[PDB]
Amino acid sequence: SPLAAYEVDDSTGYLTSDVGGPIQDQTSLKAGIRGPTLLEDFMFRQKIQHFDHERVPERAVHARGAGAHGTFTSYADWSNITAASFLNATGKQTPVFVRFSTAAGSRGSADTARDVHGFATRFYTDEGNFDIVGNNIPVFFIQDAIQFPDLIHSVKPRPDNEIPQAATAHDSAWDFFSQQPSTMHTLFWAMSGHGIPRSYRHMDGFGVHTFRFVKDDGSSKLIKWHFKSRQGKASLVWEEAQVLSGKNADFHRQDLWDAIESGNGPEWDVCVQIVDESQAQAFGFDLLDPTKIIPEEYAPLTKLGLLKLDRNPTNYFAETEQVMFQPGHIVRGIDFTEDPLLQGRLFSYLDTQLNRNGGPNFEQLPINMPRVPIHNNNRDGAGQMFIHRNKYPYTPNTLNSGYPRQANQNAGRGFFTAPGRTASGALVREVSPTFNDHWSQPRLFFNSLTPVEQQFLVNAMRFEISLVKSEEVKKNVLTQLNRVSHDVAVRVAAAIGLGAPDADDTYYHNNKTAGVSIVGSGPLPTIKTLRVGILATTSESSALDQAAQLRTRLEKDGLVVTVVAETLREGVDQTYSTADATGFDGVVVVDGAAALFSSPLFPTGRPLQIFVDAYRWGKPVGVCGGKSSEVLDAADVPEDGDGVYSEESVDMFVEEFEKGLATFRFTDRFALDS
Amino acid sequence: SPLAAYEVDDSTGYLTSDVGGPIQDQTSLKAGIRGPTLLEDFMFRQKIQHFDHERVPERAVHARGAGAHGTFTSYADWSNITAASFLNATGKQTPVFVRFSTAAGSRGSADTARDVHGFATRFYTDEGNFDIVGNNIPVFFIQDAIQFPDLIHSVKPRPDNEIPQAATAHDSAWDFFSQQPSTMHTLFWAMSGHGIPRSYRHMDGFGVHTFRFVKDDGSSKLIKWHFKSRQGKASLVWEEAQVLSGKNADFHRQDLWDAIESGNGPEWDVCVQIVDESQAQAFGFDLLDPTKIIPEEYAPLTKLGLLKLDRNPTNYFAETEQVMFQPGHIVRGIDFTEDPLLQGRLFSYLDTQLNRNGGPNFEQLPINMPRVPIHNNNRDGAGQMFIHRNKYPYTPNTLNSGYPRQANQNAGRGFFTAPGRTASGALVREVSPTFNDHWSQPRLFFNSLTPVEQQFLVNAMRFEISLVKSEEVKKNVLTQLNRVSHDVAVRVAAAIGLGAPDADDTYYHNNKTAGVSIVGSGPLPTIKTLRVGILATTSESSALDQAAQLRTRLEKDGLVVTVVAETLREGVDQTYSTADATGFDGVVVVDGAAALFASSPLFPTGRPLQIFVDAYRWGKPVGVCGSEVLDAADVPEDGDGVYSEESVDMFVEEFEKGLATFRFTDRFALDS
Amino acid sequence: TEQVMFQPGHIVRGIDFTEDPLLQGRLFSYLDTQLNRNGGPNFEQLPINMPRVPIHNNNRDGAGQMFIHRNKYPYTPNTLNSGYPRQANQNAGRGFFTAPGRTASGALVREVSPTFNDHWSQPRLFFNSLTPVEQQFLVNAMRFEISLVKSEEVKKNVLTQLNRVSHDVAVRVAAAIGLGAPDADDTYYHNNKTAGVSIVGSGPLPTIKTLRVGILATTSESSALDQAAQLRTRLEKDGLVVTVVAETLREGVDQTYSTADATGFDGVVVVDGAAALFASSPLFPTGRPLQIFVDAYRWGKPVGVCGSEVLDAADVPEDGDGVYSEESVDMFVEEFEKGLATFRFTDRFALDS
Ligand code: HDD
Ligand code: HDD
Ligand SMILES: [Ca+2]
Ligand SMILES: [Ca+2]
Repeated sequence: SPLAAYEVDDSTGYLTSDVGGPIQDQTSLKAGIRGPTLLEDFMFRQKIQHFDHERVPERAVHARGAGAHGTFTSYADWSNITAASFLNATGKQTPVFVRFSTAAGSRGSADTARDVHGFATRFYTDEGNFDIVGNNIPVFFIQDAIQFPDLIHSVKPRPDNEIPQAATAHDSAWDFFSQQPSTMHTLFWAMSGHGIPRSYRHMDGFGVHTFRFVKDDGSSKLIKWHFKSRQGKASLVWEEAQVLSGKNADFHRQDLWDAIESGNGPEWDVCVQIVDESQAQAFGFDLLDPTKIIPEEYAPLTKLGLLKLDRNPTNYFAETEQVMFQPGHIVRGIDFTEDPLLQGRLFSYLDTQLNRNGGPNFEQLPINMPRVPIHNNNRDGAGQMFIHRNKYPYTPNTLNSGYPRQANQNAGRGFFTAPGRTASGALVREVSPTFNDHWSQPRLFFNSLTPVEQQFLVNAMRFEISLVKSEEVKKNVLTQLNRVSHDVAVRVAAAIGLGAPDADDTYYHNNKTAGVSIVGSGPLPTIKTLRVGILATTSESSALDQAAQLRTRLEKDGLVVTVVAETLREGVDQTYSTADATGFDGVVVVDGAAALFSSPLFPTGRPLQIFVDAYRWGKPVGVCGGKSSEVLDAADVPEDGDGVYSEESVDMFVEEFEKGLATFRFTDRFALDS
Repeated sequence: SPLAAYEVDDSTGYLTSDVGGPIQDQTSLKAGIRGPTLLEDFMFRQKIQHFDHERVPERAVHARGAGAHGTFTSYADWSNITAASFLNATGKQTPVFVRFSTAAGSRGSADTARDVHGFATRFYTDEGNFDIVGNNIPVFFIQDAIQFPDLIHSVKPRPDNEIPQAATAHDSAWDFFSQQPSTMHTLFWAMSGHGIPRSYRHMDGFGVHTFRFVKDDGSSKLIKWHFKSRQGKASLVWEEAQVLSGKNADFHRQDLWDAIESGNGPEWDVCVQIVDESQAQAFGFDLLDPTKIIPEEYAPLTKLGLLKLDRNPTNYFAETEQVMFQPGHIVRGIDFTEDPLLQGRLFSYLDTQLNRNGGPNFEQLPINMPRVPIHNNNRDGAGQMFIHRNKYPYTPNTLNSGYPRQANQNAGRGFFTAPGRTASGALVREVSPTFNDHWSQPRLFFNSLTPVEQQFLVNAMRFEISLVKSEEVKKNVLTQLNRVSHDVAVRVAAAIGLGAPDADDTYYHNNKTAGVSIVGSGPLPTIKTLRVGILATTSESSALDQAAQLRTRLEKDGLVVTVVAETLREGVDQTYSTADATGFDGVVVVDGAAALFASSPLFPTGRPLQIFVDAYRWGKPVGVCGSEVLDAADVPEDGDGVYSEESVDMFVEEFEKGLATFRFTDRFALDS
Repeated sequence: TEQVMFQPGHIVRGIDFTEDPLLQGRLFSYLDTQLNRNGGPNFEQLPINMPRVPIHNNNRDGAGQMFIHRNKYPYTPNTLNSGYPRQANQNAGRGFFTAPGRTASGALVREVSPTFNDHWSQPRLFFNSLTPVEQQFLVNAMRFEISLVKSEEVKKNVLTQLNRVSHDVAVRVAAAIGLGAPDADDTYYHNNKTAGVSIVGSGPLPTIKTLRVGILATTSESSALDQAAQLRTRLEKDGLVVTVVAETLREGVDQTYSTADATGFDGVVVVDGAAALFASSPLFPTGRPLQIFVDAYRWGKPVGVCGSEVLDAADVPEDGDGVYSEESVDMFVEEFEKGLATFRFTDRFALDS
């Protein structure tokens, strides 16, 4: 355990104050048995003061989130492309901590809000902490860090009433999007299934920005980070995400926790696209522009190593809440580029920790500490935990023999700015005209989605735009969408009873790019951890027998089985009253239970509703035992439908059903615009 | 008042720094058009620093909530029972600010979580700010403030993984409840419809503690505060609340904002039960015990005045997020009691504002300022907004001519402790044996609910307890429930696959008390603000006509009407895609839309029918204006709260009565 | 040093508070004020504030949380962590307990006990217990401070109070500020004394180790530096801190006249080979060597010459108590060391009539 040294055990012993005096904490000291409480009660005041000051400010963005520890392992010695120590040998291992998050919502908002998602990774390297502060979407809304508060104010709740929570579905957000067309690319990503991932484990991570890899000889190359999930890509459908938000606000954090606890820690290949400095404007856009991806067709991925998360935190506040990432945590071998979005982030993440931590010594929190010695002349500040021996903390000095020594390209493995970097020209507050095409790449993205995937996106837009009250804003939205795709503008316009403006083909094209579609990404490469709900009954001892046999067979392949019945007993995990289709990736009814499909024990129609919801949301569904038509007919589920199963044999049922879990969603169950 | 002076108007003008220098804020200053950002870009740094520091710590409890401004009006000169100046004349008006809230969830959690709810009121009186920091439930979980962090740690999410959000449905909470039986009374309230109110306007407010009214002659009486809703009592059903938590986390704050904007600001009668000091132990329990109510049968309510909320905040953060209530905000004519829960609160609320505000001058925030001058020798501290002219801020002084003067019972209308209060005995960390009955009052409360209401409470317990992993915790919970009621313990245990322990009759009894039932409180006294969803279609011009006709008729009665159809157009407010039954108090299908109730790319499969079916299942009044539909929905034509007409005027008379009835509880199954 | 955060609330079993209303309120203040200094609630985790025994409690979170707590059920009463941490009290776990004999009774009052009302008799007790020159120093401190008070009204109010302690004090202080003392008011006068409160009457110092001796010398005489060095050897062996002062630094010289002052020494010795300096240089301000000797004398310190027209130049009587003049190194050291123990020669200070 990485932070063992800082752990506090309270599995034995007597209660003490923070200064080690044994005390009690259950009754206040009073003047008489029915008397007033005394000011001299220090036991009361120390305990309540602590409680009164437990909270710290939530993160200004990405407030809602969850973390875990793991390991990164290098696949090679990468000295040919970078000086980075953590990448300098085959099999070299570095501890990591990753936090995943939504972006807009406060603490306590729902995991399954439609949003961009954070994917922030710390590498505790032998040459310092290196953070990659990424998202699950490869492009960002805006092209200059200075616009960040405008973006965030617009998508956060309206500031008179603080409504709506964790949602872009309101006037101000769509007003900003329509007035600031740079937003289109990330908007199209967020309106796709990427806005509602099935789990943190089923999404990728992106650094977003172009960075540099820098070799010990000072030469550099431009890179993009892509963490490719070994679990596959998967999304919720919108209606499902909505119900989930209410039934289980903690869905993603629970999923991550459970996967780690079961020995199924999630994995990513940590990859880069690498290109030459000379290619900054070779691909049809500017590599300094964070609203653009490099299509995989122009630059393939190099797999650098393996990321695995395999240990849950011990105390969430101490580790997950207090972790303070910074793109300023950089190491020798890596450098920045002149992406004006990146440039401004460097400032913000150092400054914002003062707010969260309330003092300048936030790097001393166990979770933020490096795993190597610290030698500098930083001193004092509130919460100072070190006792510095060096009483001459200035450079240059002779009284401490010139120590600490300066580190740079030539001595002490110092960080150094890529020495080939230059600047030229007037000092300006001007936008590069190379940043000006806001629409071709959103269109490239939309073109790369399958037909049913494009429908889902259009439906997300119809959902949100329909909730915009201002007809002017709605009209301005259609103006921007129409620049990406006339068809999209027409189909969205239809839901809101406006007309799309006439086609404007300046940025239309039919090009496609690999690796961005969820629905087209193939069956999941593993079904371990997926959830199967077996709907059963206590009326029939045969229903519970089938359920037990099924459980045994599914659990063997690492599926997480929940048997549902009217009441709990041995072998039944959940009651119908607490069960919901959003709790499962697949739903099986045992034919012993056919009769269920009114009780004081659950709402009217609940068992059927679970099956029907599962079907409507595209999940694999079936009946096990041999008698199926009663259940399937009651549900209106066709017996020959794709992803609908019926077998007497447990072994045979499970083999078919398991293919359906891998396929994950049966998209033919969703209507398309004609 | 101190608020208008601090309002900032940005509807015209050029962008400036915080020091008034005109600037831009859209592009960073760079060394060349594709170059690095410059450190000398002060426009960038001031803007991003402000953004970086926007957040403040959320409240330690009641982090999720919403506020409004209003007025309190006194009904009489109450000098006969209290010296309090805000109650000293018929018609005397005092501005107020109220914040409502849940209790356990963090600031972005759903309004409709099952919880105790806060109801905190500030009266900006002419003798200082007076706060009554209350809840929608009259009793609290614990009997000593020192246990507050134990309660809160147990109910809040498990601290290794921070799961679950805004919910008592987990092991630790039920472990605490079953180990600390004082919790039983508040537990039964929170497991009732009181844990899931229909709105902030449809719940009452309670001070919880016994306080004193003190007269200018020094005599005192014991009081309980009860804010009685003029809107009536109403709850959601649990399944509804769960769906609402996902479809509209902002449901209660939205409901409050909308009511105020439409000129339907909610009202309460501010009442007290008043009893003599001699009655502290006269009613069969201790009035110092915050887990106990005084039954209305023993002490009727006196109406003191009218509380109305009628103006929304201008900036949520500055007013609602920053309001810092304290029970230590007391005025002459009120005093504390030796309730060990109240006692410790007085410490906590002063201290915790240091955490939220980051400095000691939090009473200077406009929302926290009083409406009368301030004279004291408090000085300096971070964020000091005053420039004090008195250069001799110590007492006693001659250099400032002995000012400010000390105020007390005799001089300057000072606050004074009720002079009859005494203390006697050993200095002890002991619980009074008078506090020891943890079970009789929860039973009193349970007995006072209707059968269906009792069933909802059993079902809420079945739901939560079935989620507790630990078999030993579940057994311990049954032990405690059994001491309140054997029948509750039997019926709860049936769902969780355990046997209830044998009846222990020590605290059983069959007494009832008035005014605690929601289902029993009769029809709503008003239907203004209630929501009607009219389900229509763009496919038939008739359907849209019917909807428009119903709309004009319902709207005249102060009902909020939403016409729902496949796509938006003139006449249509919402699409089926965004519509849910949780958005309505009543649902009407116009028969021209019959066809929708048997696929489209414009909405999920079965959505129109599901809205009607959910609405019915949740006990709402439902109707068809103009057989196909009710049959599709499995809704019996003869059922109460089911309306079938052709005549719009008649439909309206009948449906409006159903909205007052509010819920049709006969649609919910009972235990055998 | 800067971060240590003391509290009278840091108490242990076997000690308890009393109902002293000054102590009572301090208990509140020291806990609260650490929030201001530390900027967060985890100030007891600063290394200087940490205890030297394990900590077991349910305090959690807060800005600057440096622990990682393993108990995931931090509430009492619990079964999920087996009831740990356990309550400590008089009969379990060596808990702190309030003295069980303590009681309270009566009205809840904002009243001062009448037993507190005598504000003047103990001030008089203290004053009575000081030696005559000690009483003079105190009168002179008050003369100094009160003479700086602008308000005539405050000065008169001050004399009123001083007079309730001692009419003589009020008379002598009044003399310096040009007002008349009010008439004697003997309510609280008495002649009683108490042991252990006087500094001057507390006897010679029990040790002279650490005390500072300034040896004023010259670079112009090799004899002067020789004498200095010889004294140094002797004095240093007795634990005294010796500083040889001359016009410029060099081997054996610690401090120039320019940076030297009498406040830097408990005793001052002139090596007679340096008599010339005591009679202008760009190396120190005019008359510096003499001024040091003169200040040391006027402030009551043991002063000496080792090798006596210096004493004339300094107007110091050869026969005065705590004035030394010997050519014998050993004899001088011996006598001068007795002077350092005596510490101050109080006969050098003028007294009121
Ligand atoms: C100049 C302001 C600014 C800009 C332009 C961005 N961010 Fe940021 N980000 C912040 C300012 C910020 C912040 C206010 O500084 C936060 C809040 C808490 C923190 O540590 O930094 C933050 C938090 C934060 C987190 C949560 C980290 C955690 O889990 O603790 C993630 C994943 C990101 N951001 C990712 C991004 C990505 C992928 C961006 C576009 C490429 C981006 N941010 C642009
Ligand atoms: C000793 C600790 C303690 C105890 C025993 C209680 N509370 Fe409390 N309460 C707090 C400590 C606290 C607090 C930590 O001090 C809060 C958090 C933010 C604040 O201003 O005070 C608070 C917040 C708070 C709020 C939110 C006020 C707002 O909207 O800003 C309400 C309505 C209540 N409480 C009501 C109660 C009631 C009805 C209680 C039982 C009779 C109660 N509290 C017991
Ligand atoms: Ca808005
Ligand atoms: Ca738990």
